[PDB]
Amino acid sequence: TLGEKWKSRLNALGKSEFQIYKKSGIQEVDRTLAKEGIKRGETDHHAVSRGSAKLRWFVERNLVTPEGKVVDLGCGRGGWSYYCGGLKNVREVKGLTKGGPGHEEPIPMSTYGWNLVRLQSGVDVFFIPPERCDTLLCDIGESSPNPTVEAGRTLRVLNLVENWLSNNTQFCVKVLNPYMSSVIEKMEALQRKHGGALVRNPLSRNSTHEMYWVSNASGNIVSSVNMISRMLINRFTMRHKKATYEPDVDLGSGTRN
Ligand SMILES: Nc1nc2c(ncn2[C@@H]2O[C@H](COP(=O)(O)OP(=O)(O)OP(=O)(O)OC[C@H]3O[C@@H](n4cnc5c(N)ncnc54)[C@H](O)[C@@H]3O)[C@@H](O)[C@H]2O)c(=O)[nH]1
Ligand SMILES: Nc1ncnc2c1ncn2[C@@H]1O[C@H](CSCC[C@H](N)C(=O)O)[C@@H](O)[C@H]1O
Repeated sequence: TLGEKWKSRLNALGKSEFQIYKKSGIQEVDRTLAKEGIKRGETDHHAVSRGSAKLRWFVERNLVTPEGKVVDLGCGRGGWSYYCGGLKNVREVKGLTKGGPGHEEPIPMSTYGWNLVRLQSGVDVFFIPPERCDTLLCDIGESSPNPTVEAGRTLRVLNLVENWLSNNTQFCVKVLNPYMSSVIEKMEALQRKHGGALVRNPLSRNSTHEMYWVSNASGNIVSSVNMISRMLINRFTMRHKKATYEPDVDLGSGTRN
């Protein structure tokens, strides 16, 4: 596959060359003031991570429409959860994450709809019984310099979320490594069963081939993955290039009824 060629070439990059490549021609969120505020103890207004902006991209394009009971698998600090908490048709958000030493803890916030949002750490999501939900979010996948390792990890995530999906559930699931043959095969089957397609978020860094399986989209799996491999290869050739920034999400404040 093209992605394997990309991955091989990425792994051959020198340290400085890699850091440069990672950010070339990508989108970034202006996070400085929000982070400074969070550290100050401020709980209104702020996204807890750059993950809120990342989910906003899919949502404002209608590729996923969170509504009702939202489950957020691998919530971390709660960026996706808090974001979803403020959305018109959302009634409940449950976010679950590892946390603990070495991993990001949920951050208590008072952004708009926070009372709708419950976050628990100390949770391995692979061992919890699926619950009924109207939207399933998952942002899980640990990168590896070996794409076969990433394939194994992606398949586990895919079989994970397959257990939480019913007939007309909204969804946005990170596909850590969408280009490996075993993952293509699984995604093809999952698309027959549940529709949606793989979409590339321009806030993703060049060092990752991640695409997101979103419910409200169409597209041949192979072609959509290949298009991104090509793009990522093309980006090796950019010289003295850097990210373009955008303002952060304002998540407001106060409770919802
Ligand atoms: N040529 C390079 N490639 C790198 C480097 N760091 C990461 N990568 C590649 O990007 C991929 C995404 O990296 P990400 O930004 O998600 O960082 P992670 O730490 O989660 O990736 P891991 O694969 O878990 O790597 C862990 C660490 O291992 C080191 N690493 C990983 N791959 C390399 C390579 N190839 N060469 C030198 N050093 C490497 C580097 O310090 C990483 O921080 C990764 O799988 C590698 O294929 C790097 O420093 N040089
Ligand atoms: N098996 C597992 N169970 C629960 N959490 C997991 C997990 N494997 C990885 N994770 C967690 O999932 C998180 C993904 S971080 C995702 C960012 C988040 N969407 C945001 O907006 O802030 C990581 O913090 C990691 O610790």
